[PDB]
Amino acid sequence: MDIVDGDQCESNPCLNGGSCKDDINSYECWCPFGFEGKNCELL
Ligand SMILES: *[C@@H]1O[C@H](CO)[C@@H](O)[C@H](O[C@H]2OC[C@@H](O)[C@H](O[C@H]3OC[C@@H](O)[C@H](O)[C@H]3O)[C@H]2O)[C@H]1O
Ligand SMILES: [Ca+2]
Ligand SMILES: [Ca+2]
Repeated sequence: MDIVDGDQCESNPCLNGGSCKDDINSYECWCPFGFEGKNCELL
């Protein structure tokens, strides 16, 4: 039996060609050129 934090990136929360890196109980988005915001939502 194990405890797993889970992959919070499996829902693809990073938008607009952004890249998702899983973290602990969270994720970070690496945004492409021309996009910003926590989910790369902002032009
Ligand atoms: C999968 O996709 C949905 C929308 O399509 C996201 O909202 C889900 O992320 C949510 O659920 C898991 C939480 O870990 C996540 O919030 C944490 O990670 C991002 C940080 O910006 C935030 O401060 C932190 O609480 C939440 O956004 C995603 O799993
Ligand atoms: Ca995780
Ligand atoms: Ca889009």
